[PDB]
Amino acid sequence: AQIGFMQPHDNFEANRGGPFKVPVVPLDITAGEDHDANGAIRFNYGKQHGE
Amino acid sequence: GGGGIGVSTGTYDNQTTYKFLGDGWVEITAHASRLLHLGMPPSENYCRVTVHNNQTTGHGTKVKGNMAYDDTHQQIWTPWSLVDANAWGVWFQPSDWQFIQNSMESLNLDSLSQELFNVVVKTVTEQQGAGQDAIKVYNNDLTACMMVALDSNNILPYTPAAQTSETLGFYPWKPTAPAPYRYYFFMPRQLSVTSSNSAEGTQITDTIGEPQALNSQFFTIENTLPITLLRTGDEFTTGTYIFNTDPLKLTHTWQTNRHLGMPPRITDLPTSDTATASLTANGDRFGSTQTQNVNYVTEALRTRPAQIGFMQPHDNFEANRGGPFKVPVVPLDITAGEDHDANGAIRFNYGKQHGEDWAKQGAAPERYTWDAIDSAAGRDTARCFVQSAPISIPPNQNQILQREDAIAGRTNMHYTNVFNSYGPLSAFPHPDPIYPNGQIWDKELDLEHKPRLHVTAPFVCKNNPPGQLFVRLGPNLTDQFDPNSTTVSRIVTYSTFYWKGILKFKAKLRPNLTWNPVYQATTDSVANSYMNVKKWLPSATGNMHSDPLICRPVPHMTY
Amino acid sequence: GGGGIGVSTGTYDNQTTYKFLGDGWVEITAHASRLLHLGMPPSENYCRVTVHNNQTTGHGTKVKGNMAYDDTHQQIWTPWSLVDANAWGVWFQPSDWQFIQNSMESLNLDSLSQELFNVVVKTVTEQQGAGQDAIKVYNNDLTACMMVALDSNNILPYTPAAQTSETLGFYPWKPTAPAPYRYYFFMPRQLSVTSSNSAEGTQITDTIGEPQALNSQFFTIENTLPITLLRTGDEFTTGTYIFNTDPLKLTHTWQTNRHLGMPPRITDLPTSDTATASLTANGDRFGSTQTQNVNYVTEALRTRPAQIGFMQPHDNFEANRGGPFKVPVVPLDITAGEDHDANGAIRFNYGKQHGEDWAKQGAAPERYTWDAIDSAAGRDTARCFVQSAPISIPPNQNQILQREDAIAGRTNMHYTNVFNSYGPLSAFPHPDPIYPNGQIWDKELDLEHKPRLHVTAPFVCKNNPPGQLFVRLGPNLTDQFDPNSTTVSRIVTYSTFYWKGILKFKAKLRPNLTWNPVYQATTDSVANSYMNVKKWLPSATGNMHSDPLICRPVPHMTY
Amino acid sequence: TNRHLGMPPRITDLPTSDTATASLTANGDRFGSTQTQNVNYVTEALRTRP
Amino acid sequence: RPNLTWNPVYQATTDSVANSYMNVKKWLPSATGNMHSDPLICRPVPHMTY
Amino acid sequence: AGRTNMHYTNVFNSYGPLSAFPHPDPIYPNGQIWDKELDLEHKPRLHVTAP
Amino acid sequence: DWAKQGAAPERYTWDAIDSAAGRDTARCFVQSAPISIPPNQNQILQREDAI
Repeated sequence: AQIGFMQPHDNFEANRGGPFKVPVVPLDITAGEDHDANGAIRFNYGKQHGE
Repeated sequence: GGGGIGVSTGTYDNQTTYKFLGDGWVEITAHASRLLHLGMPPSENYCRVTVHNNQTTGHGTKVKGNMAYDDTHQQIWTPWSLVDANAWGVWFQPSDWQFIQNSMESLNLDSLSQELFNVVVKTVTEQQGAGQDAIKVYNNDLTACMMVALDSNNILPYTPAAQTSETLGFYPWKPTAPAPYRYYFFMPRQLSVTSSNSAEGTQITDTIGEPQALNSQFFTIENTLPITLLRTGDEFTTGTYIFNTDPLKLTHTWQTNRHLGMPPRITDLPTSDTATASLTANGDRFGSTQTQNVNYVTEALRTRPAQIGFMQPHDNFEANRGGPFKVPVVPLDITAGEDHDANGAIRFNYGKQHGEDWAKQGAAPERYTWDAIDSAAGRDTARCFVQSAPISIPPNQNQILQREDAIAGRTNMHYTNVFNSYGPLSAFPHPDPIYPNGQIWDKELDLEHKPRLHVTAPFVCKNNPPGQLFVRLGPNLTDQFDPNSTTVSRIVTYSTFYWKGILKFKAKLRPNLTWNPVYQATTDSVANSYMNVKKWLPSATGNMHSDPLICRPVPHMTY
Repeated sequence: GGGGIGVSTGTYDNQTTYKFLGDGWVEITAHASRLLHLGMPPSENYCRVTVHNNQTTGHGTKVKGNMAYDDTHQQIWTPWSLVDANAWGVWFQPSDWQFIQNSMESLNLDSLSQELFNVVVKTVTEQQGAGQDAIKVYNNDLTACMMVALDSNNILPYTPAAQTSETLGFYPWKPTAPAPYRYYFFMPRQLSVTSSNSAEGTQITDTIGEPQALNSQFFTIENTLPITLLRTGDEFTTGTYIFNTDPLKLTHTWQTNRHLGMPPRITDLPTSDTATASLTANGDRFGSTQTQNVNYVTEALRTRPAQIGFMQPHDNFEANRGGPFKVPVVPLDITAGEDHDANGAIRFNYGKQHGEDWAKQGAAPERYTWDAIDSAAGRDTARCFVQSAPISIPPNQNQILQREDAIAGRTNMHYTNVFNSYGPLSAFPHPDPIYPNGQIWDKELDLEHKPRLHVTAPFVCKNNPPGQLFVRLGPNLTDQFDPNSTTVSRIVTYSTFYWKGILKFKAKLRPNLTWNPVYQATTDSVANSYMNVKKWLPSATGNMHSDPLICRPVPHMTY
Repeated sequence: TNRHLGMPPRITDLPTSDTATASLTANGDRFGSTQTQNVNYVTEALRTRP
Repeated sequence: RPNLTWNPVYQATTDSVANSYMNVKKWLPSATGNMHSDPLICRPVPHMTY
Repeated sequence: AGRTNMHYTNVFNSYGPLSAFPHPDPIYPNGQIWDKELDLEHKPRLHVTAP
Repeated sequence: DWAKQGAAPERYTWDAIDSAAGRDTARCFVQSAPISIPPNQNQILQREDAI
């Protein structure tokens, strides 16, 4: 079988509600360090939450 | 006592009953009864028939670019006819559909039973009067029979008549006819791909093949099915079929990926009713995105649980041993861009029996385009775009791919044509039930990997579909008969009979939790309005017409 | 309740069912239902009718050498007609036959039952219109009857319709007709033997005699059988007949006398794949022969357990009080020499009802030559020879008798024509079942010494055959009737009715013990191939044709 | 294939000879459903399939 | 398998034709005992999808 | 389409019947533990934001 | 085949017996919406076109 798969990036689809980036299954960025391709998550938080 | 020519073998019931069981559950029993007509087949033979549109002119397939006009196929033509009740308009009044759409959250199939009764066979005789005007005489043939076959095991190719608009009529007081039964037969079909700009020296390959041993299946009703013979006192019953199917939502979803989850916090409330609130600067704002190149969070870049709707290739034509065909498309919201082919809007063609206006003249059928009621899962293609990683906001022209861009140097080809965004994260609603003209249920393809849904019907039977019901008139033979001759002489004969059927449903009344009033399906008195009641009322001369009614008027919350 | 003109008295079932009982045993129930037609006899009398072909020219029997054209006989012509279901093509689809031939080692008859139902009698009336064109009017005669007689005791001469190709049609959706019943009546028949070289002064004795007291038997249906009268609400059943018969092998034998027993030992194995091994010199080799004059053993001279196949006289014409007839021949492999008459290949002639191509034009029937599937028991006549004892190897011309030698000074006469090698050691397989056109079962001759087999059918009934089923329309009389007059005036009348029958079989699935794959009966897509599927499929206009299918594709080991 | 699914279109008449090819009701007049709305006709290639 | 068709069905069979892929000589030993086994067709009989 | 930085890998979707991949990784401290399922007839195989 | 000589292995290409689900690629094409029949060269994408 196929382990992992290619994913469109950075895909922006639009509906009656405006443009949005299509989410991406988080996967290994490998050696090429491809984040958007493999869906690395970048989150932003304050001191209450561990800043 | 038990039988005779002068007693009726069944009752005419076309009324729809509502049984309210409690806890909001509704048993809906739809009775439908129709006067059915039958006539002798043009031939008593099984015929293996080819259609080939190599006309070199007009719409023919030897003209460059007409690939999508291909009708080429081959079929087994049978003397048998098909009684097919599967459409919504058979089973409900326009008001019944309204009451279910407004008051019910969900709907599901329960059971089906069918009957044939009061068979009448007549023969036609010429009678010669003065003035060289022959009048027809109509005589009961009391001993004549009608042949009836039910396929319970679904041995025969499954052949829904709703897709050709051949189902029983939608008007209970109008006589109707069964459809002549036919099924595809494998034929090799090869057709080249050309455009109207193709070179003049180009030769189009348009070819059909000979029957193939590995693919050839010829079935006959007589060898595969038990056949009942109905004389005028005889009656036929299919028994009761039990549906095993998934319930159908009578509500639609409005939420897109922009509408999922926690909205961002507004800094302050608006100052006036015309004012617009602001958010914490995107550089300072909490949240998560899957684009790391930029250090900010925006409503468009926020990570969402999943993908609502997906992009679909259009208009995709794939070819096999059987010729070119357009790949079907999941019906979805055409949105604001009014993208039909992209989102798979269905356009169906039908006649007066099925709700075309009777006052309308000409051979042209009534045409209607059904757009999905769902406003969540569609895709506006002009507003879609793709950017390169690492994401650069704003992108330059080389860093973005947008619909005006030409694929393979073809002006009107855009990546959105070949782009398939379907994946593990895609989530969308089921196809919408279409009234009157839509197919209620459908057979499941027999393959190891089955599709998630069918485009053409809301309900798919989990094991075996209801059996198809076949009828024909037998040969009525004259005194001159040679069994070794090819040409039979037979008496002119036709029959009429009554079909009744009973279709049961499980419905559940909808909850009302909103403050604001809800969108409902209503008729109006406004002139030229689509919902003007004059359309659902008879005319002066009795002309009827029934137009598609909205379904799923009430929204529900996706998440 | 129990009867009436408006109810059906039976059901149409023509489907074939397979019941797998376990341990490889299969119950095969073949249902067959056919719309049957009947019409008034040309005469209501029993007629004693003579055919005499003394035409002096053409094919007549007063021409020298035309002895084998003799049709001369005498028959009782009866007003009754015969419903005869005995042929293979009545009971099976071409695919059913394939599945039995590929998957089954053996087959045997179990039971037979028959029914007649939905009798419809109509009268024809002339109706005079303008233009001197009379149109026919078709009216139900509700009180008219059809006469039905079953002979369970087999009093009447047994008259298989498969041999004249008069059985019911092979196509379930095509109307068919019963055969008019007739039986031979003893007449003296004397015909001289001449050749085309016979002297001009030669007088041919061609003579028929008067009825003979010792041999005369005239039977009538009415005096010998109970007769049921069927009106339109009446139904008729034969009950269930039970076959007592020997099973039939669905496999064929390849082993000749050269293939029996221990092969001789090879000295060494071959050196290469193209090499041929050698045996110990025949003078030194162990073994036994029945020729003592020579002191050596060869594969041809080895003593074998028995004789597989035997020589048969051909073409033998024996004469009795009833005229010349060709002696039948056990069907056997025509081998490589393609010797048909020697090995008894059967050539049968049939019409479109029975599987001639419907597209074919002309009065000429379809002709087919059936060769036995067995490759063991045949006899290549050109390769046969006889040598004198004490055996001299090599023989001179006087010590050997070979096929080119002329018997009685007649160039084309050879000893193989008159040579009968049948004896206590002869062993051969049973005649092969022929589909569709072959006869399934047959009556046993009533004589004290019975033949080992019949040529024309696989199954012979051990005690009594299934009863023959007779039908006729009675006289429909006008108002003018004189019982003392010879000329009756009667109403033009015909009937239609449905015949159904149920034929059960015991089959057993075949063992598979070989390494190599086995020969199977398969259709192919190759153009002009005999097995091309296009032959078993309908045409564009609905033309069908069914051609003989191979039987016994799988070999088994004789010894 | 997808061309072989469902109800075939009705032939106007049966073929005249075994070499003849039957015709269908003109695609502009023919009943059926497609997912391409820009054109007002139904063809075997454009028919909606399950 | 059930047999419901009128026409005969495609079967997997060996043949005697020279150079044919299904020629029995391939499934038989040679003079020196050489064997070879080649892929055999599977699924010769069709069934109806829909 | 003659766009220097656009590559087929941007629009390429290899997902198919043969694709096999693990579930999204639980993120501590900041990750969401559980999530509601979307109410739709065809549901996604996973959510990106929660295990 | 045992009679065969050399170190080269036996090679065989298995084609699926299924005649339903395949895809003839030269005969496949994509057209632009709104569909124009017949398309001009810019309104159709066919296999001879270069990506």
